Amino acid sequence: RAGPVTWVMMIACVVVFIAMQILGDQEVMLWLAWPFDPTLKFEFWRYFTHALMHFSLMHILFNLLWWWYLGGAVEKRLGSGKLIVITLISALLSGYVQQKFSGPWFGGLSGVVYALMGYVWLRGERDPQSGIYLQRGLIIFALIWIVAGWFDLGMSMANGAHIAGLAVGLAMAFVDSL
Ligand SMILES: *C(=O)C[C@@H](NC(=O)OCC(C)C)c1ccccc1
Ligand SMILES: [Cl-]
Ligand SMILES: [Cl-]
Ligand SMILES: [Cl-]
Repeated sequence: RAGPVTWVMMIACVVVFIAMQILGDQEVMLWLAWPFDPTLKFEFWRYFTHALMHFSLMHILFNLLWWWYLGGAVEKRLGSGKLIVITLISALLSGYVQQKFSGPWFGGLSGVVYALMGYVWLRGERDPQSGIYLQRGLIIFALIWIVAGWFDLGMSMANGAHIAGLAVGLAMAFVDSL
């Protein structure tokens, strides 16, 4: 079964998605979005909590599916701490890049998922003996979803923020395979 970080993230995303149905998207964004006013710059959960919001069924379904599989594998073979750090860093950097180019109204686990995909892929590529790797079939489906995002075949975050997410995963896999 999915480990505690994999699980709690899934739940938290579900709980937040429910809140968005009941209260509407904007009202939840009011509490969880990246600081959108200087008077909010010190509400520190906001530098992370944007990752918890999703805006359509597809968004959350595909995000949580990749999270469950990639995040769950990383947690199981490499431990909870590893997943936590990949998540915190990719969420911060992809959120940063996203707000820089398009403002603070966005959300979702996509940055985090790009990181995990980059992490699992490069890790297996550079260091089979780790046990971690991204199957050929999954590389293909990952590539297809990356293309969908690149050429807009409607998503919260832009290409840049997804790249920022990927860079974190590649960076960490690179570090680890030394
Ligand atoms: C974030 O990138 C939103 C995408 N997520 C997607 O499925 O990417 C998966 C790749 C493995 C990175 C999305 C998907 C469906 C609907 C909306 C947004
Ligand atoms: Cl499970
Ligand atoms: Cl997105
Ligand atoms: Cl390791």
